[PDB]
Amino acid sequence: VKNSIIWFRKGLRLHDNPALLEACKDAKHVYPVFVLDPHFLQQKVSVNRYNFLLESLEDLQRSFQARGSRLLVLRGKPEEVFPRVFREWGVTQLCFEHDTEPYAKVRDAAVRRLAAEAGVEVVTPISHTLYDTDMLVARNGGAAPLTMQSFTKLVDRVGDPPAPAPDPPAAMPPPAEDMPSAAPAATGVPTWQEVGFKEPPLTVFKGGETEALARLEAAFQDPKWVAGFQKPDTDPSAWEKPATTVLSPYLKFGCLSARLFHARLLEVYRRHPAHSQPPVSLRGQLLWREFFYTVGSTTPNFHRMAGNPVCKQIDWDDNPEFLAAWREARTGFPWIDAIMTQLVTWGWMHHLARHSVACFLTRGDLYVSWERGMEVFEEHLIDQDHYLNAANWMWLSASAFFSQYFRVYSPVVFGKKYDPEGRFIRKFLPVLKDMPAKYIYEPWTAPLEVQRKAGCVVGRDYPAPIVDHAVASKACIARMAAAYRRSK
Ligand SMILES: Cc1cc2nc3c(=O)[nH]c(=O)nc-3n(C[C@H](O)[C@H](O)[C@H](O)COP(=O)(O)OP(=O)(O)OC[C@H]3O[C@@H](n4cnc5c(N)ncnc54)[C@H](O)[C@@H]3O)c2cc1C
Ligand SMILES: [Cl-]
Repeated sequence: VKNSIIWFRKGLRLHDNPALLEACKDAKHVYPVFVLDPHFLQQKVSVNRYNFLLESLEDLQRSFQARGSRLLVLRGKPEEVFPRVFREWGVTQLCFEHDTEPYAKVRDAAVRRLAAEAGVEVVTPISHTLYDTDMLVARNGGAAPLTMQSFTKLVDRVGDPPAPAPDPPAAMPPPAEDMPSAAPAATGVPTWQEVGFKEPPLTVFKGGETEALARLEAAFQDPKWVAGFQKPDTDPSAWEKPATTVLSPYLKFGCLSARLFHARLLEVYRRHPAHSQPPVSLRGQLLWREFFYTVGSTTPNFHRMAGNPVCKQIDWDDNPEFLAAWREARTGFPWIDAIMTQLVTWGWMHHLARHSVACFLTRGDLYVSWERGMEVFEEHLIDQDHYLNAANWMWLSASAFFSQYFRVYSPVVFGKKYDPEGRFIRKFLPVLKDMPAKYIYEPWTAPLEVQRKAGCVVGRDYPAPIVDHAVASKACIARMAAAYRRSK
C-alpha cells in the first residue's frame, strides 16, 4: 500500500498545492506534517511573526479536520524525525514544496538522502514561485537577469505561469490510528505562550489560508482599483485601510498561492484593456518578488555585503548609538519613529514607509550598514522574506540594483505630502496626539508654550532629533559619491 507524507514548511495552504495532490493520489494513509523546533527561541524572532505561523497551522488543522484528517506538528529537527517516522508509518512517498533558500537546500538535501536509504520516493514540485526559477535562468542563456526591464521581457517570452492546481478531494486518507509518533498530545499546535514568548502579539493581521483568501477577495471587490493599481502612487500614511493589499505575509508563508493571485489578475486585466503595466501594476509587484527570488537564488552570499558579487562594498559606519536610536524609535523625527513603532506593533508597513526608514538609517542620514537595519527588519516583520528583505535593503542603500544616491527622502517633508495633519503619527506615537499640525513633523520647532500646552516637551516626553537632516544628508551624499567613484 501507499503511505505518504505531505511535509509543510512553506505552502501553508490546501489550494494550489501540487505536493498535497500527489501525496493523496492512490494513498491508503496521508500524514500532514509540520516540523517544529521547540528550542527555536533558545538560540531573533518576534512573537508577531511566530504567532502568525501558529495561526496559519491552526487554520491548516481545521481544514484537515474538516476532511477527516489531522495536522501533525512533530517536535525536533527534520534529519532526526523523518528516519523514525518513515519506518513507523510505512511511508513510501515524501512530498513537499520546493524551496530555494540556502538553509532549505542543505536541509532538503540531507532529508533526500535519508529518504533514499529508507526506499522513499521524493516529489518536490514548484509552487512557491510563479515559475521554475532555474528554467528562467536556463532560458536567459544560463544567467539571471539583473534588471527588472530585462526580467519582464524574459517572463513575457516564456508566457503565462502555470495555472493554479485544483483543490484536494473533499475527503482525505487519514493518518493511521494508534501510531506512537502521531499521538495527539505530542502533535498538536502549540500556543505562543507554550513556545516561550512572554509578551502577547499586537499585530492586527491574523494568519492562515482562510484569512489570505478573504483578503484576496476584498482586494478584488473593486476590479477598477486592481486594474489601475500603480505602486508608487499609493499612500504610506494610510493605516485604517492600507493603500495596498497587505498580502505579503500570506505570500511569504504560502498561505496564498502566487499563481492563484496571478490567475485572478489576468481575469481582471482581460476585461479592462487600460490596466496598468509592469513594473507599477499589481502583477508587476508579483514580478518584483519573482525577480528578486530569481537573482538571489543564483547569487552566492546574497544576504550579505562581503562576497556578494552584485553588492557594492561601501565603508558603512559602525555607530551603535545611531542604530539603537533608530531601532527603538527615538530618533526625534516623528515620521521615522511612527513607522518604526508600526514595525514592532504590526510587523508590517507600507512599501514607501519602509523606504523612509531604510534610507534614513543607511545612505540618507545615519550611514549605518543595510545589514544592521536588515537584522532589525528580520526580527519584527511578519512578511520577513530572505530574498525580498535582502534586495530591497540593497536597493534602499544604493548597494545593488539602484544607484541614484542623490535622491534622498526628507524625514520631515515626505509624510507631510500625504498626511499634513499627521493622523498616522498620532496613531502610533500618542505622545504627540495634542501637538498642533504645524509642528507635528518638527516638534522641536514648536515654541515652549505650545509644547507645554500639548503635554509633549522635546527632550522630556519626546526626544530631540539625533541629527540635522541638511547636515547629515549632505555628508552621506558626499561619501556615497566617493564610494561610486573609487570602484570600477
Ligand atoms: C527595506 C525593505 C524591506 C522589505 N522587506 C520585505 C520583506 O521582508 N518581505 C516582503 O514581502 N516584502 C518586503 N519588501 C517589499 C515591500 O515592502 C512589501 O512587499 C510590501 O510593502 C508588502 O505590502 P503589500 O503586500 O500590500 O504589497 P503590494 O503592493 O500589495 O504587492 C503585492 C505583493 O507583491 C510583492 N511585492 C510588492 N512589492 C515588492 C517589492 N518591492 N519587492 C518584492 N516583492 C514585492 C509582495 O509579495 C506583496 O505581497 C521590502 C521593502 C523594503 C523597502
Ligand atoms: Cl522628500
